[PDB]
Amino acid sequence: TTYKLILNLKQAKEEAIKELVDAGTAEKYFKLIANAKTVEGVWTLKDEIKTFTVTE
Repeated sequence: TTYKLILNLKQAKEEAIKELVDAGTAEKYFKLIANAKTVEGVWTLKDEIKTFTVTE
């Protein structure tokens, strides 16, 4: 996006936020991932939000 290419964890912070809002989750996740310095930590944690192992 934009002229230059921006790099930031934010992209991942939204990744979880989007998945979290779409399904019953725990805000603590988007806050935990957004705190991660590496995106791989946010995109992975967010993946857990999409599966959540079991449903309730």
